[PDB]
Amino acid sequence: MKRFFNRFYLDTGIIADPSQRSLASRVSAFLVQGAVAFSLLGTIGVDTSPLIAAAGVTGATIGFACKDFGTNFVASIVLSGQQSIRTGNLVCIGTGLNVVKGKVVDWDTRYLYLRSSEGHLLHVPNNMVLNSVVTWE
Amino acid sequence: MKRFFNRFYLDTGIIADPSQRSLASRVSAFLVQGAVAFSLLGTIGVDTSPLIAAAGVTGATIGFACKDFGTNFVASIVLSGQQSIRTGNLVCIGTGLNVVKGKVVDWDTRYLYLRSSEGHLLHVPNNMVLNSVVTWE
Amino acid sequence: MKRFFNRFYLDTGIIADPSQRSLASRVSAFLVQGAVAFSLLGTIGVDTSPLIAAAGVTGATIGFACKDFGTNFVASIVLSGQQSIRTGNLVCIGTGLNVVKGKVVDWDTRYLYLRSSEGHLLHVPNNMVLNSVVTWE
Amino acid sequence: MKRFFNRFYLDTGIIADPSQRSLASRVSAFLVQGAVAFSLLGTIGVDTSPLIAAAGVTGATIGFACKDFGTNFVASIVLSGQQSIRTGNLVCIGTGLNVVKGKVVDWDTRYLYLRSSEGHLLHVPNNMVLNSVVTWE
Amino acid sequence: MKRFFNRFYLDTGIIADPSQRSLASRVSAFLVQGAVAFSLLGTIGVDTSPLIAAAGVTGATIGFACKDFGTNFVASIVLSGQQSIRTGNLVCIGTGLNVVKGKVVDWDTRYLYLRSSEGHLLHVPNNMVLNSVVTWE
Amino acid sequence: MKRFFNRFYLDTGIIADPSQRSLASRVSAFLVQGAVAFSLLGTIGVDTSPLIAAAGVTGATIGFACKDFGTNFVASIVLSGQQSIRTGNLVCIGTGLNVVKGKVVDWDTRYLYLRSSEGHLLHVPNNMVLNSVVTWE
Amino acid sequence: MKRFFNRFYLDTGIIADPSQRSLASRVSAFLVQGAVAFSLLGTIGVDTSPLIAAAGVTGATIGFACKDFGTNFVASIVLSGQQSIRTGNLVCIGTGLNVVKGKVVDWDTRYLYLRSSEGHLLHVPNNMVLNSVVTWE
Repeated sequence: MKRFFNRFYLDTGIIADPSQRSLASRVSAFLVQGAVAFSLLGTIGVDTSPLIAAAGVTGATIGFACKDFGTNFVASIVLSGQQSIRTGNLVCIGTGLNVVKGKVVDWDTRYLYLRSSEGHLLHVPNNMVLNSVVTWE
Repeated sequence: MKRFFNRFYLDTGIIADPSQRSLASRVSAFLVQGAVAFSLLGTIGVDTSPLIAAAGVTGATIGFACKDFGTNFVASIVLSGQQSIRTGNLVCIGTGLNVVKGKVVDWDTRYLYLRSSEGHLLHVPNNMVLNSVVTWE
Repeated sequence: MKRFFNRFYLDTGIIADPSQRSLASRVSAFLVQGAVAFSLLGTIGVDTSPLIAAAGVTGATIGFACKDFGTNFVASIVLSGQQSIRTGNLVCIGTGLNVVKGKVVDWDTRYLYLRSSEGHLLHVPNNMVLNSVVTWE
Repeated sequence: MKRFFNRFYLDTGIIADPSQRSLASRVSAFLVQGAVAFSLLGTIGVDTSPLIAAAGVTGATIGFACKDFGTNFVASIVLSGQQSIRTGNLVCIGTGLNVVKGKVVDWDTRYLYLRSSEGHLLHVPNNMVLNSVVTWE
Repeated sequence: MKRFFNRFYLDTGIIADPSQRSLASRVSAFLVQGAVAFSLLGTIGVDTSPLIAAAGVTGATIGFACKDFGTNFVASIVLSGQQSIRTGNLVCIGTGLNVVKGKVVDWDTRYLYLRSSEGHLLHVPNNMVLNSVVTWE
Repeated sequence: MKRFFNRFYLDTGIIADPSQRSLASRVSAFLVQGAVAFSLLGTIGVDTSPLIAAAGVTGATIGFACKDFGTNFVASIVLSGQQSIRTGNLVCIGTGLNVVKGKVVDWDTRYLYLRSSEGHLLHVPNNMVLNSVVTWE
Repeated sequence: MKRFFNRFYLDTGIIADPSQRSLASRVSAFLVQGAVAFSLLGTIGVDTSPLIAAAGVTGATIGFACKDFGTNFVASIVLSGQQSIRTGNLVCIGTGLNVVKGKVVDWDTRYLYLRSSEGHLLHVPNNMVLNSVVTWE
C-alpha cells in the first residue's frame, strides 16, 4: 500500500519531495489499513462507535492544528506553473504599508524566497502570496 | 461516467479549461464510483461506518485546505459576464490605501490581470475583486 | 416540480430574474427528486449511508464555496424596499478612509451602482451595504 | 397552527410588525407540519435519512446565508428598552475614526436612524450599535 | 420545574434579575419537558429523528443568532467581583486610538457605564471589557 | 466522585484555587453521574436520542459562550513557569501603537497585572499575553 | 502502552522534551484504554451513546480551548530545520509598524527568543513566525 500511495503521489504531482512523499505514503497506508481493520472488526459484531468517535476527534484536532501548514502546502501546489513567479523575476507582493519587494531566488513548499535591494532574504508564506496583489515588473 | 461528467461541466459552463474539466470529471467519477461501491458493500452486511468516517474526515480536511482555491474559482465563475471587467477597461479596485489601479489585459480563473501606468502587471485575486468596491472609469 | 418551484419563487419574490428563477427551479427539482429516490432506495433495504455522506460532503463544500455569493444575494433580498436606496438618491457608504460617495443609478442582485462626482461607476457589494453606515443626503 | 404561532410571537414580543409576524408564523407552521409528516412517514417504515439530510443541509445553508439579518434582528430585540436610545437623544457610536454622530429620530428592526448636524440621515446597523461604545450626551 | 430552575439560578448566581430569572426558568422548564416528551414518544416506537433534527437546527440557529448577547452575559458573570470595576473608580479601557476614559457609575448585565470628564455617559460592552487592557488609576 | 475530581485537579495542577477546584469538581461529578444515568436508562430500552441531543446542544451553547473565559484560563495554565513573567520583572507586551508597558506585580488566572511608570494598574488578559510579542528588559 | 507511545513520540520527533513526551504518552494511553473499554462495554449490550456524546463534547471543548497552544506547538514542529532560524542569525519578523528586530539566541516550543540592539529579550510566538514575512540579513 505504501508503494501504491507513493506512486500515486508521484504521478499526481501533489508531493514532489521524496522524503515528504514517503512520509505521506506511510501515513495514508496506516490510515487505510486502520479503517479496513475497524470495518472488519465491526462486521463480526464488535461495537466500533467509541473507536470511531475517538479516531474522528483526534483526526479533527490534528487537522485543525495543522491548518496553516496545510494551507501553505495547498498554496504551493496551486501557485505552480505561474509565469509571474520565476527565478530572476522581480515581483512585489502586498498593497499599502504591508508590502514586500524583491527578486525571486528560490521556491519552496512553505516559503517564497526573494532577494531585496540590500541583499536580505525574504521568506513570504505561500498563503500570503495566494491572497495578495502580486506586482510583476 | 467520466464522459458524462465532462459533458455536464461543459454544458453548465462551470469549468471551461479542457484540462481542468478532464481532471474534475475524473475526480467526480472516482467519487461516485466509490460511493456506489461502499453502498453495495454495506448492503450485504459489511460494516461501513469506519470507512465512511475516514472518507468524510479526509474529504473535510481536503476541502478546508483548498478553501482559498475554491473561493477564487467560485468568484471567477460569478464575475463572468460583467460589463465592468472587460479587456481594455480601466478599473480601480479597493478603497483607501489598499487600492489597485490599472487596465484589464487578461482574465483568468485565479487572477485578474491589470496593466498599471508604469507597465507592471497586477495579479488581483478574484475573491478580492468580489468583496471590494470596483471603480470603472 | 420545476414549474411548482418557479411559481413559488415568483410568488415569494426571492428571485425576480427569470433566468435565475429557472436555474434555481431546476436545481431544487433535481435535489428533491434525488432525495425522494434515495429514500425510496433505502426503504427496500439498500444501504444509503455512503450516498448520504458523499452528497452531504459535496453540498457542504459547494455551499461553503458560494458563501460570498449567497450572502450578497441575501443582502440584495433584504435591502429591497429601502427609501434610502433609490434611483437618483445621493448616498454615502462607510465611515473613515473606507468611504464611498456617489448617486444611485442602478440596483442589482450582486452590486449597488453609484455615480461619483467625476462620473466613475462604483460597484458596492450588497453585503458591504448591509454591514455599514449608510449616509443619505 | 399559524394563529397559534402568531399569538405566541405577539405575546413574547419577538416580532412586532404584523407582516413579519404573519410571515414568520407561516414559516414556523410549515416547518412544524413538515417535521410531523416526516416523523409519521418514518414511523410506518419509510426511510427518512435522505430527507432529513437534505432538509438539514438546506436549512443550514439558508441560516448561514441569513446570518447578518438574524444578528441585526436579535440586536434590535435586545436593544429594546434602553434609555440611551430614545427619540430626540443625541448619541455617539464608535471610537476612533470610525465614529458616528447624530440625534436619534426613528428606530427600526434593521437600522438605527440618526440625524447629523448637517441634516444627513445616518443608518447605523443594530449589530454595530450592540458591539460598540455608545456615547450619550 | 419552573420553581426548581428559578431556585437553582438564584443559588448559583448566574442570573440575579428576577424577571430574567423567571424567563430563563420558564424556557429551561419548557426545554426539559419537551425533551422528556420526545424521549417518551420515541420509547413506544414513534420515529423521532425528524423532530430531533428540526429542534436541533432551530436551536443552533437561535444560539448562533444570540451569540453576542450570550457572550456579553457571560462576560458580565465573569467580571463580577473585580476590584478594578467598582463604583467611583476611574478606569481606562483599550489601547491606542480605540480608548475609553471615564469613571464607573453603574454596572449592568449588558453594558458598563462610565462618566466622562465632560459628563457623557459611556456604554462599554462587557465583552469589550473582557478582551481589553483595563487601566485603573 | 467530587473528592476524586478534586484530588485529580490538585495533582494535575490545572486548578489551584480551592473554590474553583471545588466548583469544577462538583460540575464534573454531576456530568459524569448524568452520563452514567443516561447510559443505564438507555440500556433497558428507554430512548435516549432526544435527551442526548438536548444535552449536547446546551453544552455546545454554554461552551461557545464561555470561549473567552476558557481561553484565558488555558493561557494562564500554559504561561505558568515562564522566567519572563515574574514579580518585579519589567515587561512590555505588544508591538506598534497597541503596546503595554509596566512592571509585573501580581499574577492571576484571568489577568496579568502590571504597574506603569505613573502607577496605574494594568490588567492584560492572559490570552493577549499568549498571542503577542513579550519584551523583557 | 505508555512505553509504546513514548517510543513512538521519540522516533517521530513530534515531542523532544522528556517531560512533555511522558505526559503525552500518559494522556494517549489513557485515551486508548478508555476507547477500548467503551467498545468492550458496548459490545455486550450496554448503551454507549451518552458516554460517547459526553466524551466527545468534553474533548471538543478542551481542544478548542487549547487551540493557541496546539497551533504554537505545530508551528514549532514545522519550523524545525530552517536555515533562517539559527543561533546567532539576525532576523526580522513582520512588515510595517508590527515589526520585530533582533538576533536569535534560543529556540523553544512556544516562543522564539531574539536579542534586540538594546539587549531586551523578545518572545515571538511560533505561530506569528509561521504566518509572517521573515527577513534574514
